[PDB]
Amino acid sequence: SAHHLRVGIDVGTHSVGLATLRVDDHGTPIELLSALSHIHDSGSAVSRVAPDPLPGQGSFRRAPKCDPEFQRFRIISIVANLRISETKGENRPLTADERRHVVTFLTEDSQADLTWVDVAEKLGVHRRDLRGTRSAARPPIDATDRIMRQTKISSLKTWWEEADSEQRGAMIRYLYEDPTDSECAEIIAELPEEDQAKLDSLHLPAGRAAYSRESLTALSDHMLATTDDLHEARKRLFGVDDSWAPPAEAINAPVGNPSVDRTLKIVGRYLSAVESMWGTPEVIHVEHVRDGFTSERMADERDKANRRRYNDNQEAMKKIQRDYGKEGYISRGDIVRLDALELQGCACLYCGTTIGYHTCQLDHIVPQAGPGSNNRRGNLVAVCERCNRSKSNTPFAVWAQKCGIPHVGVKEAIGRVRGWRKQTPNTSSEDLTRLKKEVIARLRRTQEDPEIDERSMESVAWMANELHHRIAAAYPETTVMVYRGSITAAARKAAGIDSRINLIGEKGRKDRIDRRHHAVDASVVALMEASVAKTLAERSSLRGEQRLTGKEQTWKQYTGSTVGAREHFEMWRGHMLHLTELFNERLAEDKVYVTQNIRLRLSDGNAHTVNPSKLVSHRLGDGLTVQQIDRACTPALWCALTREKDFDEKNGLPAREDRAIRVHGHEIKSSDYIQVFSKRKKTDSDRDETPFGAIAVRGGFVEIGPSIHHARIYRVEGKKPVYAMLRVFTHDLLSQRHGDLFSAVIPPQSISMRCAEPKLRKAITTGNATYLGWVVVGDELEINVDSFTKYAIGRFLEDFPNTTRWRICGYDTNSKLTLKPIVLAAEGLENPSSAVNEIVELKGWRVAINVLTKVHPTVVRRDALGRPRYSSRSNLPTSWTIE
Ligand SMILES: [Mg+2]
Ligand SMILES: [Mg+2]
Ligand SMILES: [Mn+2]
Ligand SMILES: [Mn+2]
Ligand SMILES: [Zn+2]
Repeated sequence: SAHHLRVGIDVGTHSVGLATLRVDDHGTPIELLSALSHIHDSGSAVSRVAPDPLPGQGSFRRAPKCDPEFQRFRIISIVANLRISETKGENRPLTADERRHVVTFLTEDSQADLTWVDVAEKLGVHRRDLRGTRSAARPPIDATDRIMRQTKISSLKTWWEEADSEQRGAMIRYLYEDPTDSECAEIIAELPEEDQAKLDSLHLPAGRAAYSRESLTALSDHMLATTDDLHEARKRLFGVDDSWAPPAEAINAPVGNPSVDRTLKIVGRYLSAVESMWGTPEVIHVEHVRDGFTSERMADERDKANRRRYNDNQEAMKKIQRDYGKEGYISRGDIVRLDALELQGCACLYCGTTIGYHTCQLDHIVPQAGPGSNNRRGNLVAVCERCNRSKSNTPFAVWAQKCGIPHVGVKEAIGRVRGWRKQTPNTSSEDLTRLKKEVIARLRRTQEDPEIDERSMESVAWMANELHHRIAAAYPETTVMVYRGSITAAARKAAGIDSRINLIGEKGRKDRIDRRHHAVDASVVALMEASVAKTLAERSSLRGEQRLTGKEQTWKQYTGSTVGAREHFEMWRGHMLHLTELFNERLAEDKVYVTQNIRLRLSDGNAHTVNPSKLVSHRLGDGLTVQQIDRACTPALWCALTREKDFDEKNGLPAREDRAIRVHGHEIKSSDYIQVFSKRKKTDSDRDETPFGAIAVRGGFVEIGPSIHHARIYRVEGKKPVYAMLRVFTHDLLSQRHGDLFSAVIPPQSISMRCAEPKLRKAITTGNATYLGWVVVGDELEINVDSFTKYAIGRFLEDFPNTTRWRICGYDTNSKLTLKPIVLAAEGLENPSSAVNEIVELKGWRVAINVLTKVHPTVVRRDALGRPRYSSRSNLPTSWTIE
């Protein structure tokens, strides 16, 4: 019996923090059931898409959500839920005409950021007269269209700007799944090569719709012509009944985006495990990543762009410092006022009078109901003292209607805004155009911005909505929130717990070095309440205001405007404190896990082509050395050479002129030439060159270096017991793909054996090697590192002692494993050593298998919750100690 389970999921670009919390009836955290960081491991085809499940439509393929027709359908169906109250008792739906005007309005600009107050103003009603508003907290947009207009791919964006609906839809369908039309890729091939290269970085809205384009269009057209919502429209158009409902995609249904997809697998599996183990969660909270899990490369692009941002803003602060002799702290208000003055040409936007840096004041065009204001650049203007004093907390249009001040009006103000020009080198006309559009829009506004609520912190990113949809579908008795990525750091600061967590590192650099911080973030998000989300968002808004004034900030004192709000907030701070207690407790138990999936399937995967290296020819009659023989171009050749009666394990094949072997039927004589793999200049000698992983292909050979599936750990029996390993190449398992990979036979003529340690080869051929168990890259080793005080590793342990948990990152040689610390994140190293940087960041800890096994480390295998797995009935990989 469990009262309340709260699950928290902290989405990252390379990780997913996962936490499960138990709280009492009052919300006090009583037990941290789970806390881990899951690190990511970096026509006869399509359509294989499910058909439309609506009756009569089953011959049509379900449309992807990025299809313009789906975006349109989604907007329309959301608008078809909107209601208008003309009388305090009853609420009527929007008429067809109103619906058309609204949908037109919402699709004018996919890039416009609107609230429902905007829609209420378009409709000609008060905001409070508008109902039926995840339930869309904000108005919908054509996400696909916004993406196409924001892409950095010039030519594509241009083409998309240049019309039209049919062409747009066709192109999206082309880019997403269907190569046809023939119009594309002529349009695509016409595009510059650099852009055509960039094309794979384009991330259309993910998801598969429940219906086909045909049905989407039908339902849309219908809902736009009537007062029916989606339910009714389905009944009337298709005949289905009240109970009819389309299935939703599973959480882990692939969307074609690597990081997103592994995130989805992690989330789905975790939630399954949680519900199975402890029961159905009361709450599932998610902190989305903003921004964003489009890629790691695109994320690094956003990071570089953020560098650019930071530096140019810093340059702005410097400019104010040298231009105005500004002393000390330079507010966002000083910066904005200056920018506005330059833009408005030193004139009040409201009345036109001349202003300067001393005389001008900054105003919010539209006031915001309740605490705080909307602090967007587009809601800020430079104003004279008189206009600002007169306007007060009133919207500009309302104020201007009866201010009776000369040259003050919406028309005059918009006229001024249209006159704005760049005034800066290499500044985008795009951003300026957006800015002018926004300003004019707000100049027309006759209603306040809406008060901040519990949804102000909700993420509006497409993938956030899709994730919400999926989890809520999979857990229909559970409330689901997907917040914006800024909420955990806000929460931690506001509760004052950011320095109380016993994580590795010091409080508190920018980036964190302990990978367990994701588990913290998850725990925190699971604890989030509506009232607290509201309060936090308000505190941020206030902070923005006071930052625009430049004066002393008081927002930290704000913990709610009502009594219940402040009660909730204080209570919550108590809960955060308890959660800190629980987390540190669990950290002491070493039960805040750091996990990573291990790869057990064969590489898909080796189909890619490399430039074939030249094979070297040797006259068979001149004899061969063991090294030359071991690099024979085919295993059958190797067999032929080692089968020879005068073959010597040390001296290879002696020179003979009467030699004759048979390789796959063909006869090879002393005067004939056999081929071997070589990485030496052919003008050199390969008599002593040792064998390396390679396969023969058309025109020579290729190296299968990294392409290793697993390593089998053998104990060569002593005397002096000697541990060794066999790196099994993916190539050597293909024939037995459909079987047990870890028990499949690896013959002596295999390239794997031939590339193994000679001692191990000999041990295996003579039944002197004992199979201990297998490992793969990604596997976790628990190691006693007391005996390692020498070299780079020891110097690393001087700074990070008792670092016992390591991950296999590759096989350095045929006898050396490459390890890196699991709990530590390279992205949080502040001026490290050379040893620390070598172990963590660069080469890693490269350690001989014998040396490593001497301390008897343990291969650790973990389940869906991160817990060590020692036995399994499902024949899943279990943990084992290397003895
Ligand atoms: Mg004002
Ligand atoms: Mg306000
Ligand atoms: Mn986060
Ligand atoms: Mn995180
Ligand atoms: Zn003025």
